[PDB]
Amino acid sequence: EGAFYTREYRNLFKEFGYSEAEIQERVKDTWEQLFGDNPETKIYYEVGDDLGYLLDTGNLDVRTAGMSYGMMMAVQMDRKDIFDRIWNWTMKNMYMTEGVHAGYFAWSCQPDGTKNSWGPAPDGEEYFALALFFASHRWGDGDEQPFNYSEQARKLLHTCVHNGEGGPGHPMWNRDNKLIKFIPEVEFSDPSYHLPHFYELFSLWANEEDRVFWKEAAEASREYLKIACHPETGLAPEYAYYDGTPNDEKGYGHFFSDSYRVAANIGLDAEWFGGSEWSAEEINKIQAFFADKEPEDYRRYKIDGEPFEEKSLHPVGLIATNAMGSLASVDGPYAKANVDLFWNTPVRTGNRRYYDNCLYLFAMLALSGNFKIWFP
Ligand SMILES: O[C@@H]1[C@@H](O)[C@H](O[C@@H]2CO[C@@H](O)[C@H](O)[C@H]2O)OC[C@H]1O
Ligand code: NI
Repeated sequence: EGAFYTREYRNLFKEFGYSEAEIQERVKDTWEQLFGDNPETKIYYEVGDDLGYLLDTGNLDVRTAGMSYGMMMAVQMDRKDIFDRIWNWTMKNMYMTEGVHAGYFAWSCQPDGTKNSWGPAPDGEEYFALALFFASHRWGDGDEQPFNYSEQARKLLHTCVHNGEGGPGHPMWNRDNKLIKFIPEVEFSDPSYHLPHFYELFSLWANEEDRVFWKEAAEASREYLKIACHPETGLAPEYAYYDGTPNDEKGYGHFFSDSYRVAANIGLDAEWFGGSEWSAEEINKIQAFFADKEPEDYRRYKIDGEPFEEKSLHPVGLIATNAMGSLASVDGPYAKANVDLFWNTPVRTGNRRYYDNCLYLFAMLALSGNFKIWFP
């Protein structure tokens, strides 16, 4: 049974032989390298006394996926000061009140707050919502907007499900198949965006009128991942049609950056809501695929395993996600090896560090039993 039921989180690092003291130190150090004043590794920057943001170092912009990740990291680390700085920046510069996507958050902004687009990114919205629910549960709702956390979360999820009903807007989930979309105006998805474990919680905390829907979305996403992951390699494409096959119209039909999160998501869902034969086998497939491959040689791969000459742009992130996936197959043949590889991998430096480091901290929290569900 998952932690949702037992309220006990597996410390896989400890189960694999690492000492409690060294694990505590490593988690704290990872956080400090990302959120502290460590120039070469940091991804979080503070502005004034009430603002802050996470910088996509590779694209030199601020993204909702990153900001929502930051809020989730902050609430897991019990750092309301950082959570509020990020959420404040998000509401001030990213929330849209005009255009067809009013009610959603502009997905990319410049560091000064200027919006680079008026289009949103569903994976950002879903993380904002759960992070907000967790904030409400750990610290209680604030007296002034936008710090009335739980209300903000329910409001956002209302839009995600009902936008378009009486307006030109579009929902972020297809109402018929209950699957999250890549973006509001298209009819295809992105495997890495599927968070059934998040939807399970939304079915308990979202507006009551949508709780049944969220339970159905959780089930739909679990079934979707089964048809999206290659049967032999376990690799999932970045973008995929609702039928599960890759959408490579613009080059996103292979195993690359977005895809890495699938293994991590499967690992967290297993830890929170229980393991499954499919999940264990899926993680075993992915880890088996990388068992004989060196990180320095990781490439972009077709989901069937065929390698491209192009190297992985975020190999550290790949390592982190594969290790986090071990939570779904603790007795897997490569589970220990993956966790050890991750432990032996330093936080990334350089201009492409942002994505790797976000995945790195999530894996550090999950593998140490610190990526928890915060109940009311
Ligand atoms: O085309 C845009 C997408 O690229 C964008 O998706 C983001 C890309 O970076 C990923 O790391 C994020 O997870 C994802 O949100 O969404 C908006 C869309 O217009
Ligand atoms: Ni030490």
